[PDB]
Amino acid sequence: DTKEQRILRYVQQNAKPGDPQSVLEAIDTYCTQKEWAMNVGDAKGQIMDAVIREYSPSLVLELGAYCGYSAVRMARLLQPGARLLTMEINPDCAAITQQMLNFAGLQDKVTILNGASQDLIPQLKKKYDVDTLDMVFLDHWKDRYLPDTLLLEKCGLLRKGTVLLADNVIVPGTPDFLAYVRGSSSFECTHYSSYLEYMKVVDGLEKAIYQGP
Ligand SMILES: Nc1ncnc2c1ncn2[C@@H]1O[C@H](CSCC[C@H](N)C(=O)O)[C@@H](O)[C@H]1O
Ligand SMILES: O=c1[nH]cnc2c(O)cc(-c3ccc(F)cc3)c(-c3ccc(F)cc3)c12
Ligand SMILES: [Cl-]
Ligand SMILES: [Mg+2]
Repeated sequence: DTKEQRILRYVQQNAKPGDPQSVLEAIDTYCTQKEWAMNVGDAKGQIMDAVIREYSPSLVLELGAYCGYSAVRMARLLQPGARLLTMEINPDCAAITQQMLNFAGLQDKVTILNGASQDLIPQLKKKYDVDTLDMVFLDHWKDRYLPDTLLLEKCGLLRKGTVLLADNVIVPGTPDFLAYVRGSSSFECTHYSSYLEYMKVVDGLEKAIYQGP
């Protein structure tokens, strides 16, 4: 088995079905005590929770699902009827994520899409019936942050006030994306310093609020 399967089995055996908080706690315990993994983690996850609660988004897009940690974290705070779409290129991870969300009781709130973000984003409107997005969580691969931001704009998926929240802008770092949003009048940007998941290493999140064309 893989590390990702081990994390899923740990949750299934150490959390309560239907209890998203217990799922997060189990993942964080496994990843602290047994095997590190690239979940957003609790430190940065607390900042994400504060953002989600501020904005109460009705439609969230996540780029990069992995094992479902961030999807559980965000979906547990959504209001009735609000929805998360998450894109994941790795089919094994997509299957873990679906199972993780089912265990957590959040499957009615989330649609896990299996493919590359750059291929799926242009299909959101016609195929997935999206008008505009309220929030985007960027957490897939550093070199895709800038091109997929520009693609979201091209496709008419951002509106005035859409919140982009980007992980890992310090480690590994996303210098092109940061330079771009911080220099563009189309974004209002805030940096939230924190720590790399499970590590005493500085990292951070960037919030970039779209201001229209
Ligand atoms: N272009 C792309 N489109 C979709 N998923 C991608 C991608 N490039 C990488 N990924 C996926 O992005 C994930 C990064 S890890 C995601 C962690 C998750 N947000 C959490 O915090 O729990 C991996 O599972 C990887 O397969
Ligand atoms: O790619 C990532 N996507 C989404 N979130 C990630 C994250 O939160 C952390 C890391 C990360 C891994 C190892 C490390 F020492 C420091 C940071 C990565 C990542 C970076 C470079 C890599 F080569 C492979 C993984 C990702
Ligand atoms: Cl952490
Ligand atoms: Mg990350």
